[PDB]
Amino acid sequence: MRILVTNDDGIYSPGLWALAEAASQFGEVFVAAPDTIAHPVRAYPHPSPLAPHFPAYRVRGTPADCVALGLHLFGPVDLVLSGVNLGSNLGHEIWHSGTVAAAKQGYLFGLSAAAFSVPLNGEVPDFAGLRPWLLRTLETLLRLERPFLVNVNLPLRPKGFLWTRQSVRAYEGVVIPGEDPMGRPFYWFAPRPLKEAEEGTDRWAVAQGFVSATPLRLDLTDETRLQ
Amino acid sequence: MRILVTNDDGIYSPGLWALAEAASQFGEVFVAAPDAHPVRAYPHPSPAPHFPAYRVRGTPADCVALGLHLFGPVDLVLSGVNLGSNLGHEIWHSGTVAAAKQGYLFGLSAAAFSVPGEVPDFAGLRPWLLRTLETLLRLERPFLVNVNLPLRPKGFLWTRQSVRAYEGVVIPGEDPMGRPFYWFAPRPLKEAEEGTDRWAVAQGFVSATPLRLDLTDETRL
Amino acid sequence: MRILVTNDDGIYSPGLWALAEAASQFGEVFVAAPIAHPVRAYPHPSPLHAPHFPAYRVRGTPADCVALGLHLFGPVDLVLSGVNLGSNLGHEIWHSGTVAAAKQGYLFGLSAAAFSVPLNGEVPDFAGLRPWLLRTLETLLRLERPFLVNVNLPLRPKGFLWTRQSVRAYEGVVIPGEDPMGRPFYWFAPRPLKEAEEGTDRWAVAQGFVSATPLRLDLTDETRL
Amino acid sequence: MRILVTNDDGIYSPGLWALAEAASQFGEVFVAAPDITIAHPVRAYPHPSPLHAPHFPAYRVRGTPADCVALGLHLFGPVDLVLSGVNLGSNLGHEIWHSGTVAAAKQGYLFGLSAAAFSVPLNGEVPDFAGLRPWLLRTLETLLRLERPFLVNVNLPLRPKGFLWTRQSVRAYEGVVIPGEDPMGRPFYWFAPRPLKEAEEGTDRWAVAQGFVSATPLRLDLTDETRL
Amino acid sequence: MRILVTNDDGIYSPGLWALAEAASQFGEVFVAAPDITIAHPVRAYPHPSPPHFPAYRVRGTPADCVALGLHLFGPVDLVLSGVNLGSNLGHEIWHSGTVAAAKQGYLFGLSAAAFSVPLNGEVPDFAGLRPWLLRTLETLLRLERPFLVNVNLPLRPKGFLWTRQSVRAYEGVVIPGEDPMGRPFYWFAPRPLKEAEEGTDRWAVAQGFVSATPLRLDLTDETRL
Repeated sequence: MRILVTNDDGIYSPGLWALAEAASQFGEVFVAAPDTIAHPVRAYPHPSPLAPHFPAYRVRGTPADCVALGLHLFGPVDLVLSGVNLGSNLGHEIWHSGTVAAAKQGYLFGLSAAAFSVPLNGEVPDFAGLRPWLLRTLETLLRLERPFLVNVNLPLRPKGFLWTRQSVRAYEGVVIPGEDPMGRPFYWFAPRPLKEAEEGTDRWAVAQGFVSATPLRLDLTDETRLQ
Repeated sequence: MRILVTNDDGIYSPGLWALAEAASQFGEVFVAAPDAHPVRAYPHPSPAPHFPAYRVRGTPADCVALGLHLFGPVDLVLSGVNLGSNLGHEIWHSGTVAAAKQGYLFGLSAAAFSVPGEVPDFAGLRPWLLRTLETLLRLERPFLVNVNLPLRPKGFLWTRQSVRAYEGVVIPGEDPMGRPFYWFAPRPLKEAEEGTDRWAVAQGFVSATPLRLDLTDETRL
Repeated sequence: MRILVTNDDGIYSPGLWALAEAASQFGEVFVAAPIAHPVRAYPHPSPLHAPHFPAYRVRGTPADCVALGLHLFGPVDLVLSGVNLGSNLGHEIWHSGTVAAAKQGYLFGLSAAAFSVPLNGEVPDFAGLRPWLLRTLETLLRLERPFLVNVNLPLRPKGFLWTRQSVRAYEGVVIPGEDPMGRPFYWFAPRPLKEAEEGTDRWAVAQGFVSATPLRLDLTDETRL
Repeated sequence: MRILVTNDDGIYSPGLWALAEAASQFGEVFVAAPDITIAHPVRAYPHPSPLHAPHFPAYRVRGTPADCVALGLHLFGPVDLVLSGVNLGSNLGHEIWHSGTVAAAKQGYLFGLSAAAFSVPLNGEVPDFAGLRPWLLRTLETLLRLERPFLVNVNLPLRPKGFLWTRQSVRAYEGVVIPGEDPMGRPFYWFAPRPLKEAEEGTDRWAVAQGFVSATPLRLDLTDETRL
Repeated sequence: MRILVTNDDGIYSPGLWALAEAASQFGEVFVAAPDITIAHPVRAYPHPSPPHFPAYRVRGTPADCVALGLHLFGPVDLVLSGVNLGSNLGHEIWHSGTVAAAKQGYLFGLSAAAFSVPLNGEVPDFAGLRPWLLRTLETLLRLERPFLVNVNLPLRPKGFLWTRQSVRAYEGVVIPGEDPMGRPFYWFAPRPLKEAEEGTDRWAVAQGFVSATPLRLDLTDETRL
């Protein structure tokens, strides 16, 4: 089977290649990652970091551009994998995720797709320590009925795996007045959730040390307040 | 990360504390060494930096199981350094190797360390241990690697297992007393080929052989 | 056709003599049962119930039995080991003594097979095992040579399957507990993640089929070398 | 009378069933043979006694000979006598100490039952039990007259021609260490300890040498009352 | 005088050197430690002792070490075995490898003493037990030779005592049970009918007294002949 790997952090992200090396254990892997209506898109052959040799291309465009391009240069493709994003994509975050966007693009092109993200801010992810779980997760995903569109989040040091629904919460827009060192005032916008994530939600699962996989939908329509 | 160290020579083998100390330069170390079954274990004081230790009245596999329960999560299982080789055909019956295989069977990276008349000078081997650990720690995980360090290494080398055919030499003999017997002195048909673990250690090179778990010969299935 | 029958359960296991008799149906059977070391061996009487077999009880390892065995009854063209009183499936092969003997034979240039059966519970009826035991040797004997196969016969075979070795991952299950005298201990009882995939020795014998797995000698993982 | 029979060679050993059939002449027999102080698990599965003599209850046991004595007394309790053997190999003089056969009997004695260990010198030619049976019966008859409880070690030559009570042979030794080398040059020492005199009359070793069955009453206490 | 020192734990046991070191305080010490009567091959290997008493690691049993010990070092005036990590009291004396080595010494014509300290919990403080090892050794070295004594040192010794082996009746406690995997088995837990008695090594060690018991070689019960 043939797999297209991309992300939105760029071609030097180690999360990209971790995902590539892990995906290669299941098929021929091809890379198309962003560099840094109709429209021209430049792309250049890129040498894969030193490990198996992955045919790669750095694309002077968006991740969605990379999937498109990738499907043309490496067509045919059976699966589009986006990530591993350096940073989580959970709950309300899924909506505007670039990592997720790329995968959603492959899905719209008729392929099966998945986004992978790990929580950041603070300690760096150990992609060496995550491989076993990327594998287990990829293996699990490949048994699903095609096509599928799944959002995956992995904890820094995972202990299991769970299918999850997206965490959905209400927030209080806490705005706290403040004075900077010079003396200029500003507002500290710091939204806090009105409640802990529920069991069964992606957010809940990563907090518990579980890998999280949420099957996504493409329709944002609220069918109940429609008819 | 978190490293569990064990062996099969026991809690007082300087080879265990030489692997443990070497492993402490890469992560936090915990030790569990031998003296659906029941097992007993007792806290034990380490010789040298302080390592949480435990002596397990059981098999080496047991130490690995019991260590993951007591110190888990663990990322790497290191077994050795064994006093005595563990090359070629010998791997099969290796206790040192069987401990690491246990860590592997549990989803963890694992490595076995051994050294072959005279005794090893660990202070002098240390450099090769560190050097060897860093190398191993750069392999995709999980992994299972068999390592043999000669007394005084002069290099490193990723090797394969030496698999030689033998001739069963049996020669009638008799003890000084008078009781007769049979000498079973098997002998390899050829010499260890280049690039195999045994040949490698013979050259004075540290040997590391990734090991598989499937004993199936698919080429005939 | 000459055959050396050995084992690791020792000279009195009914499983050993059960293998010899099934083996004799295909050639002359000989017996030997338990660095350069000295090894003692003595003549041993075969159970007069079956057509006399020259046998020796060896005071050493099963590997010794095969060595001394090819010396005393040489030439031998097939070394059979078992039938072991206990299975030898999946990860168990690695350490099996029955398998080791067959292995030794192979290292010597000969073809070889190890045979095991499930114990701990009830006892194997070798009379009601003779059909499939005989059939298994017919098959084994059709293989290109030399061969090296691990065989496992369910308590009551109803079929036969060439199989792959079962390779499973485990969860290190360690349950605390205390005995009657009050003292504490730990129960180590590892349980595998997934079930035994079909086509594996463990799946075969669980379905009710004799299992036969060709074995290799190279423990190396070339895909990582 | 009830009799528990075991050994340390295994449940398939004919030395085991010979002692069982023999004991079955004096009472009901129950067998428990192989397949640490702290409490330990021990599995035991029913075993079919060979259909060549009057079938007796039996149990294969995944433990030690002593484990056997204990499970037997439990699955067959109550028992009057614990017989262990017939061990394929001798258990004379210095050898009595680390004997698995004697050990099982000692275990029975420590539970307050009379016990005896039976052995037959091996190495070379294996025993003939049809011909030992009379000697097993004769010995057993002799033992059952003893004031109970008793603890006796019995050794029978292959072709006995008499019976004799004996004391343990106690000889001095010399550690013979002669150098040698395998057929590869490699150096090694040949070590064979050997007694410095012939065994004395009245010792177990002398008896069997002469062709007499030997029987020795045993003590539990290893304390040398002399130096104390 | 000259002394041969061994044990059954191996050449790396702290107990062994804690003994060799205390032994050197009375004569030339030589250490031979571990890795049937018919002639068997034995290999020893020069081993660096950590004072400095010549040493060997012997690919053999403890007995082998006494035999080899004398042939490569001997003649010798005394054999010491230990200190064994773990006690060797009462019924235990029967199958102690520590005692068996001193025994192999006596049977060779030399005086011998086996030393032991309880474990199953905390490790011993050898450098903190030296007081009584030297004392225990002085008392013995003055004993009329040849002698054969079994010494048991409690962890925190407050004295000494010549003893008699504690010999006791037992109850074959057998309680069924089942492992976590639901399988049945029997707990066998023997327990003595009563507590040790004054004058026995088992009672003496429980009162914190170093215990020594002279041992006989003949298991014969004369009051039955």
